[PDB]
Amino acid sequence: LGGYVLGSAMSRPIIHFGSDYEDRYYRENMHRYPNQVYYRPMDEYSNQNNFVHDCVNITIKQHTVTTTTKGENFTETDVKMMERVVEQMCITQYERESQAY
Amino acid sequence: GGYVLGSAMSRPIIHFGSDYEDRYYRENMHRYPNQVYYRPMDEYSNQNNFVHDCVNITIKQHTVTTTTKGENFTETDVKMMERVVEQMCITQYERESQAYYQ
Repeated sequence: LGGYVLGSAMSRPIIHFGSDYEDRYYRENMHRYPNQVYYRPMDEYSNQNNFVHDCVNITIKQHTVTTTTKGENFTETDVKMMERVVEQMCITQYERESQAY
Repeated sequence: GGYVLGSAMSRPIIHFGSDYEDRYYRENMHRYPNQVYYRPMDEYSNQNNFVHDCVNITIKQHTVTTTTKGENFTETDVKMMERVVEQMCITQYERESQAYYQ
């Protein structure tokens, strides 16, 4: 890791993405993204730009490697889709499991 | 728990009604299971008793599987959260430097 401290938990950004997909995808999924950041404490060579380039790439990478059950990453809109899919599969398993017998 | 996992089905092309759901599914569909756990027919199971049970577990068995965050994110989250985190880091620079010059 190194000299990078973890920024204290902050308010999540309001973003106006181009499309309705993103705007809504992001509405449903922001709880999945990091609420706080990993940055390098200020000194004399700290240009906003170097500071953010780092922070963005550490924060993300560290978020990437965190472990979690597949479920805590599931929205309502996922459950609707999953149980649609997994239904019609059992359905296939069914006729099959009785086609014989 | 007595059930047995069958073999891998084809994940289907499902046209939901809306644009958001169709676009979503196309990108996320590889995230939901492709083979199912079921209680093989001794006798007593009618469709419902079966499919609703088969569904019941498969998901509750999926849910609890441990993965990683990065492993779950699609092309979109990747590109979407970098944009999220850029803003959040900009706010940290202004918090950070603000105090740095007192």
